[PDB]
Amino acid sequence: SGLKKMAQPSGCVERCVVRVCYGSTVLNGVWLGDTVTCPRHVIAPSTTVLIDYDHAYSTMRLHNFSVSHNGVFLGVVGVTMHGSVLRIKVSQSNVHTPKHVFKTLKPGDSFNILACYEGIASGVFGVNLRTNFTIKGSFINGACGSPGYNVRNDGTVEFCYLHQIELGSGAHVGSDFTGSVYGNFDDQPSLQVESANLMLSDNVVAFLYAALLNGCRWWLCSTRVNVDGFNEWAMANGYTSVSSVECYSILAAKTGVSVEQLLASIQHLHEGFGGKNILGYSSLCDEFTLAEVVKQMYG
Amino acid sequence: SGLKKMAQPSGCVERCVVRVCYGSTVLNGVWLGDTVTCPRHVIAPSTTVLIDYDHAYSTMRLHNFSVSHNGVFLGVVGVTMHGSVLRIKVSQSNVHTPKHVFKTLKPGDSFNILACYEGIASGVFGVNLRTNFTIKGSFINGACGSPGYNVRNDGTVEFCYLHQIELGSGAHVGSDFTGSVYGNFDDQPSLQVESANLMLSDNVVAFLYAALLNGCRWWLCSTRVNVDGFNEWAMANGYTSVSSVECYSILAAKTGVSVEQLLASIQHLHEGFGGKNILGYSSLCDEFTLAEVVKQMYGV
Amino acid sequence: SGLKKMAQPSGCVERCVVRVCYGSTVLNGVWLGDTVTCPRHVIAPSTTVLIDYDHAYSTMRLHNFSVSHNGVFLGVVGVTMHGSVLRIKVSQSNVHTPKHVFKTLKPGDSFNILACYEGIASGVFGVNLRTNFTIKGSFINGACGSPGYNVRNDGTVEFCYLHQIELGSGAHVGSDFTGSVYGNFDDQPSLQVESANLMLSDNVVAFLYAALLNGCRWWLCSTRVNVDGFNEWAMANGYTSVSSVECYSILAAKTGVSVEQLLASIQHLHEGFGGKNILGYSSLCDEFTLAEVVKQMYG
Amino acid sequence: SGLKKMAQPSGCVERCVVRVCYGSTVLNGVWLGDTVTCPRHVIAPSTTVLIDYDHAYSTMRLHNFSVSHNGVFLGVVGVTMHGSVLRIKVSQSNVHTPKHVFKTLKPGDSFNILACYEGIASGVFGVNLRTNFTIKGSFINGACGSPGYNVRNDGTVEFCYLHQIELGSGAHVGSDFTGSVYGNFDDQPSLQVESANLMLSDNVVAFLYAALLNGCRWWLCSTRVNVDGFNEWAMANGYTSVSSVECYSILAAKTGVSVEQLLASIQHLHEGFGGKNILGYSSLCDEFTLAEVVKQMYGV
Amino acid sequence: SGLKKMAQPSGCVERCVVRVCYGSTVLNGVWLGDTVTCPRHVIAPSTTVLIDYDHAYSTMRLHNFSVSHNGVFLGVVGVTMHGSVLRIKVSQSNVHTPKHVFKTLKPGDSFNILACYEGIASGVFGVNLRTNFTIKGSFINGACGSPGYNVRNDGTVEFCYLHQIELGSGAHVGSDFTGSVYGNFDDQPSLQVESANLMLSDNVVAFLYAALLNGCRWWLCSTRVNVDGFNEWAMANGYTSVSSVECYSILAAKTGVSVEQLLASIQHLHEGFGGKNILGYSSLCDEFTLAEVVKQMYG
Amino acid sequence: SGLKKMAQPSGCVERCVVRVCYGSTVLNGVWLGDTVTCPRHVIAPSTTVLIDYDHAYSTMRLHNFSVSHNGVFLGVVGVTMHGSVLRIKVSQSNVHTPKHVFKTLKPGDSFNILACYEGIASGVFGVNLRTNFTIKGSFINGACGSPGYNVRNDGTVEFCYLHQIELGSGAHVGSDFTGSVYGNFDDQPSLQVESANLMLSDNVVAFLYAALLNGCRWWLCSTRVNVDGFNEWAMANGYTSVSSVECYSILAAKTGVSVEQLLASIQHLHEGFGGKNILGYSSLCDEFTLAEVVKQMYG
Ligand SMILES: *[C@](O)(C(=O)NCc1ccccc1)[C@H](C[C@@H]1CCNC1=O)NC(=O)OC(C)(C)C
Ligand SMILES: *[C@](O)(C(=O)NCc1ccccc1)[C@H](C[C@@H]1CCNC1=O)NC(=O)OC(C)(C)C
Ligand SMILES: *[C@](O)(C(=O)NCc1ccccc1)[C@H](C[C@@H]1CCNC1=O)NC(=O)OC(C)(C)C
Ligand SMILES: *[C@](O)(C(=O)NCc1ccccc1)[C@H](C[C@@H]1CCNC1=O)NC(=O)OC(C)(C)C
Ligand SMILES: *[C@](O)(C(=O)NCc1ccccc1)[C@H](C[C@@H]1CCNC1=O)NC(=O)OC(C)(C)C
Ligand SMILES: *[C@](O)(C(=O)NCc1ccccc1)[C@H](C[C@@H]1CCNC1=O)NC(=O)OC(C)(C)C
Repeated sequence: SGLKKMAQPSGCVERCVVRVCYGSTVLNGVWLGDTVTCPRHVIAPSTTVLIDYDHAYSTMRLHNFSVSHNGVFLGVVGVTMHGSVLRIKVSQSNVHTPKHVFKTLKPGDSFNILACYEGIASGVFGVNLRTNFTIKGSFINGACGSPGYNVRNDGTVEFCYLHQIELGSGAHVGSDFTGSVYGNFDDQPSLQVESANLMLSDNVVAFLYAALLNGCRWWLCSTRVNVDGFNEWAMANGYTSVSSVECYSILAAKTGVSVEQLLASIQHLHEGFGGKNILGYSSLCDEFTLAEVVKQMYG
Repeated sequence: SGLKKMAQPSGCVERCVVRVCYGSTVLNGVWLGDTVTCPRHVIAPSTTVLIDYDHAYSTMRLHNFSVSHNGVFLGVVGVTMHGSVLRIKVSQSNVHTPKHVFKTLKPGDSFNILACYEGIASGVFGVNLRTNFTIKGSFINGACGSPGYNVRNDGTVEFCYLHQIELGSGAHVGSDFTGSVYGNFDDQPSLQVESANLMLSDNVVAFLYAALLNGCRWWLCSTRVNVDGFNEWAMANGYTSVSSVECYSILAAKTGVSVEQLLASIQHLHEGFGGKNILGYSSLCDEFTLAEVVKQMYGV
Repeated sequence: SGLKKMAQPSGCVERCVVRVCYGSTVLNGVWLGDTVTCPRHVIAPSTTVLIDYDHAYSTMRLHNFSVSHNGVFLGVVGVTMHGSVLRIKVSQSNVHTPKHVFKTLKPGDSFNILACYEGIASGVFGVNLRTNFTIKGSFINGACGSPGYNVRNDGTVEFCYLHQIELGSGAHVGSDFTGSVYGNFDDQPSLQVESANLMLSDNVVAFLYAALLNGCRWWLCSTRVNVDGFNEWAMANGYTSVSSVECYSILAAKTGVSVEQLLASIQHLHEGFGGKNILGYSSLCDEFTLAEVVKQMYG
Repeated sequence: SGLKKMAQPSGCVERCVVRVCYGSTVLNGVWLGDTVTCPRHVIAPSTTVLIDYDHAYSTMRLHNFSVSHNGVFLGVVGVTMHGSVLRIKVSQSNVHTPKHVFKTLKPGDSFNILACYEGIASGVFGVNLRTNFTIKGSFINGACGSPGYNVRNDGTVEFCYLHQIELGSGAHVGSDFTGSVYGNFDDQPSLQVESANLMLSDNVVAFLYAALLNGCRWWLCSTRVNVDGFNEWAMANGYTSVSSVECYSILAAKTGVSVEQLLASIQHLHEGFGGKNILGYSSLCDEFTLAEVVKQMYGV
Repeated sequence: SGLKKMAQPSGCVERCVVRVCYGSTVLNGVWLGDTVTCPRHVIAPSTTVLIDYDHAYSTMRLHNFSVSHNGVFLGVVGVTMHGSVLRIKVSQSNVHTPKHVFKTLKPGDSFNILACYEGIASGVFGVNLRTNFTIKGSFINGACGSPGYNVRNDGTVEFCYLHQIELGSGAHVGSDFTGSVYGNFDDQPSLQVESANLMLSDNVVAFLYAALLNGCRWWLCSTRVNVDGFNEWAMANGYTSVSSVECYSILAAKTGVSVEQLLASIQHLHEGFGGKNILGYSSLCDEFTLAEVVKQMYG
Repeated sequence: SGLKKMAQPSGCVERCVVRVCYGSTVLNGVWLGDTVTCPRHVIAPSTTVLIDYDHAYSTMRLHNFSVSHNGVFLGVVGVTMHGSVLRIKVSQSNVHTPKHVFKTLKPGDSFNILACYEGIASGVFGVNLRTNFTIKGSFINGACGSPGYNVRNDGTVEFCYLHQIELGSGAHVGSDFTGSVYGNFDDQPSLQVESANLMLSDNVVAFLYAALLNGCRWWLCSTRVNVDGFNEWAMANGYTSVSSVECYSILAAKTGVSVEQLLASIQHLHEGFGGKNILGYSSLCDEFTLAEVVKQMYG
């Protein structure tokens, strides 16, 4: 038993992480086959003033790149630019390239971040793409290029994020591997401001089912609210809508509690726990998806 | 910026994980050199009734073991018993053995757990050894033998935990690699009970410093309390003592806030946050050590 | 066990109730010694238009009064006017006059109303003087003059109310037996408007102690709030201040719960019960005083 | 205007209350003519273990009774036992005996309780006989024998209840004056259990009419449900059936709202009031009968 | 020290008991999630004549059910029939539902009965399922539906019995939660007769070990008998076979007495104690399992 | 039918048990309101040598206590000493505190023990206080502080025992909640020895009535002995006196057998059963009170 926000194992991805240097700027990239993807601001002349990327790419020279994996140098043969990333073609193919795919995340998807500095993984953690297209991570100077990923049941890695920016709020933004920045933020120093985050209602429901199944039941109200009424309340109170109730049928059956009862319980619990807790959390938790709760409780 | 509970990368440890089967019991072990360490209850005839380990070891037959790494079988040469673990000698040396050490944790030490099932890592997360010698993890049937570890700045892996049991409370207990069970729990089905979980005051201080440095400062009260007064309060309110204030001198200097101000702020915040939060946490957080906060805020 | 809003027994007061008629207006009065007290608007010429009481009293004639007790006529000898009541001197002294006193209620005092029509008691109920100097009763045309009372432990009746008016809101106002109208309302048809009622915090505390002592404990929060903080919250949320915590020391000792914990629990519970109940009440109850809870639980 | 749960005046009944003592057991009785009715467990040797009433009556001695009214002793002449009560014949006839009748209540009937201790009335309150033959009163040790009553329009007192016990739930049970216990509970210490308390739908309808007539109308939905559909819903949701709609014709006419609209409104309101209230009640109220609402709104 | 037949604590089960009424028949049921399990004879038209259950279920009407807990209504949505039980789907989910599973007992398993009347727990005691598929309990009219259970170390309740009948011998029979009656007895008034009970030899061995460990050793013979010989004797003398001697290894080691010596001692003690006793018992005791003895001596 | 030694259900008590640690000594305590009662030997420096309790209490330091429930901290505010118990005033009030009272048992009273270890209930069983002020329980190291209790019909818990010691005989002694040790034993390691137990004659009579009512009548003699004669015999043969015959009136009436016949039957049965049994017991049983037999036969 227990519920803990965890990352999927990082080995297959650590083998793809490299150090990318242009001039005196250092950040990370990801080496899959004979291509290294990294953020394009590695060739920026400054990163404090507004950047003409067209100019920086046109005047870029290959002899200024140095790309290495655990100190072993890779030979750069060429570079193309795709939105906010570079694809650096190199001589050597990564023999530890895992079976993989590129995937673009949607709000509410969970994934894993491998935080890297100078080409070396430092830390690994699970996170959710928020409704405002940011994440709440922990990154300092040098982290750009840290990858995000999921690993499917068949062993296939979905590469889905590369760290790009920290907004003024402290919230974090990346791009996918096509170079689209999540939420169309700009990979520029700017005064951009994210929308206010919405609590992910589907996760909050999953979490309350997990609480029931771990014998924590004090918070359960005996009121019912239907989907359309919860969704109206949600808009007013900083919560997403809830997805089809059929998703939860296995857990509804195992607990004998319907989604509608949990929705009403959320409405009440939003006002405060009154000093009590739920699986140790002193307020509602949207950190875990349905899939994560099910995987952690049952495999 | 930001503060997030992370694990150290798991690759060097995933290469040491194996599936250990005895009879029809399956769990995990850790393959370093030509030795696989695993929990000794893999040879128990039943995990429901009290176990005679002497009898289980005396009647043990090697031909009942099967040990594999990513489906490749390993040849079992012999087995010794050390407290709550077995050391299974095998023919093949793990060529991916990292440079390593065995280390025994102390309350308040942070470490990483690689949760495993059937010899295959499933997830990885950071955790703290609590005052009562347990951790709060997430483990289900099959997790026994999941390792815990730290990686030093030089690349050296400290192997420090092997998962052994879940207490009736839900709290988790392991052994070190010498087979000592943390907190002297028993690797037996029983009704054994942990002592009280105390909030780790050193971590709470670290965390509030992290909050200040991420511009979260609403909670800061303008009272001071000294160490000895906080420590007396702590005993009565479910908190450890705090270690010498000069530990925090770098962060005191960078924020302009003294530990004594934070201690007072803890006393206030103990009563509840009201509606508000600190780095998203709706109550005080003892999940981060000083070292972790420093590493996440500044590096090295 | 149980907690029920009750009245003190009405016999000693029913023996003092009389029918007072002037002209064609009938209402009730209270016969103590050789005096009957009743509301002065019994001599009003209309009660729909504004009343000159000075004129109505000056032109009043004794031969227009008829005063009776269970159909037995009383001889009227004279009438004086004191604020909003008349004191009608009669020949016969009420031989069933109980030992009594006049007392003026303060907000938060509980008392009993004997609702009367044509000199005859119809109903009896307990009520509280609210912070806005009204009560919430049930009275129709004819009820004026219904008395309110308390009975002390020694058998002494405190006469403390005589029904006078229903405000536009439906809230009820009376006078004491000196003729002062509670809250200085006017005994006239008017557009007067009471202040908004404050929930009586002292009673809410008493009630939660009663809930603890009847084994109802689900609502108890493990937060504490001190007096001064509760009092600030109260002002903002429609509640009185709380009186000295020492009042509750017996019940604090018997339950092991301090007032401060109950104050915090009130703050939480104000937001809604979430479909649960406390001694059958689906929201906080200020209907019972400390004295009433103690008397009903222990004698 | 307004609606408040009231008792009928208690004077004519207070004059019939007496203190009944047998041995060292004290409770209340009711003195009508030359007979005092009281609960038969006054002669029980112990209220802790199962009671042999046959034995207690056979070994009873008259000289152990003492009966008084406001401290004036009454002479005990004899005692018979009728179900769960005694009829104690006394020398003096109660000169304040009101004109009266004995009546047995049915579920849903309202009545009044005069709570008494040691022969002295302490409080008075209105109450309803529930579907499970209990009431919710407030009684402590010494209340047994407290009477319940109604007073007809002609002045005739119906004596209908004598308090006998508190069940483990806290619910209260009495007998009528013939000694039948309501709901056939036993006047024995036991673990006996009431059936489910059902909301009295007729009263709930009355109450909503009262709300409309006091200008409280926010809750009124513009759906209709007929009797047979409401009655099916009721069974599933903890409500009685509703009696024929024409009972409410006067109030339907005065408000312009039909019963069917109220039935639908009940179905909606069952789900919760939200923040709001109805005549101050934060949930549906079945405390008032049709007759009570009519009497409080219009008289006679 | 000492040895006493105990029950596992009953709190987690107590709050799952409810009162189930059909017509004028009242018994108990068990409320887990939004389902109440109870014996199907609650819908029997008469407990004196043979019952056509198929007919009684087909003609059953929902409006005849009344389900409550301590006077609180619980609404019936539907009913299915599974062997000798009904599953009553109900409106509210039991908020005190423990983590649980259903398990079917085997002869020799110990468990706990929570004896209940009208939905209320009265008593709790440990008991063994006998070789003849009965138990020896204490149940009177109203006990039907009393549950039996075990509690695992993690707090998980195994629900394993529901009381169904008393045979003409006074022996007691229940079903599991699937509706299978233990021993295929019939949930009908009948003249069915259980096989003769066999003494549980494994428990008798455990009991003698407990006696040794409590310093009671007067009975110990210097005979040895092996498993195969004891098992042959057992058949002839009203005893089960004995399990492997290895089961007893901890206790054999701690006492220095082998199973084989205890088996012989059973054969001798079978003939009578000669007025002496063992832990106060005047004849051999099969009430305690090995697990119980081990838990009580070492825990 | 049947007769089985039962415990009253343990839920209301279970949630009052806590783990109390001083130094390295761990035992149980009972948490009611904001007070934890536990045996004072938790502060003993050594359980092998004579203990100066006055000194141990005077030198006791609060910082050495650690009080928890299932790992949840509970803070110590202060400690007083009352006979053989400590009253530990604590920071939190037990929200699961039942309605309760303290009661001191008399010899022959039945009650329930909730056997506990490290703050956790393990077992529950019914037991009698013997004439020698001991009980025969089953307790090992760690059981100290296990509570004993009775539950009245209204749900009110009578707390009446706290486990303190095991005598050299194996017999068990506790204190009440005031700190008086039953029988004035000492809460010290010692060579104290209980008086010889007297068979509880009142219970033996109850037991024979239960046997009659379960159709077991082979033992019934056609001798009568009156109270005074039985009482004289009892003194000589290890039995208490018997109470008034009137106590048994219900059961005398239902069986048609008088107490006097049972008293004689006890005198005969004292000599041995001759290989027969009564409700399965091979000798006379004083385990059940009259109240228990009546509850189990009629309820
Ligand atoms: C990022 O570009 C980065 O990590 N760059 C390498 C680097 C090396 C030394 C010193 C500074 C930067 C950077 C990461 C941010 C900064 C702090 N936390 C973060 O997540 N992004 C960045 O600078 O964004 C723009 C678009 C302004 C270049
Ligand atoms: C542990 O031994 C384990 O994971 N065993 C393998 C297994 C496989 C299938 C079914 C059951 C067990 C176990 C881990 C627990 C279970 C729930 N969460 C955990 O952390 N511990 C365990 O069984 O230990 C003792 C000492 C009781 C054998
Ligand atoms: C009140 O004066 C009263 O009861 N008067 C006698 C009466 C007889 C017949 C018809 C009307 C009145 C009256 C009571 C009010 C009205 C309804 N509910 C009440 O509480 N008060 C009253 O009229 O107030 C003023 C000051 C306007 C006279
Ligand atoms: C009731 O008999 C009673 O009031 N008895 C007098 C008394 C005096 C002192 C101490 C105890 C009892 C009693 C009333 C109950 C108690 C709590 N609330 C009530 O309504 N009922 C009662 O005892 O009935 C039986 C049948 C058990 C004797
Ligand atoms: C069981 O049906 C029961 O408890 N029923 C409630 C009941 C009892 C009497 C009259 C109406 C309703 C009952 C339990 C038995 C009775 C005596 N001791 C027991 O264990 N079962 C029962 O009578 O069995 C059949 C199958 C015949 C209905
Ligand atoms: C009781 O003190 C106890 O349970 N203590 C916890 C403990 C046990 C052993 C070592 C350290 C701490 C104990 C209960 C006895 C022991 C065996 N069976 C029992 O009932 N009491 C005890 O040992 O008594 C004295 C008064 C000598 C301390």
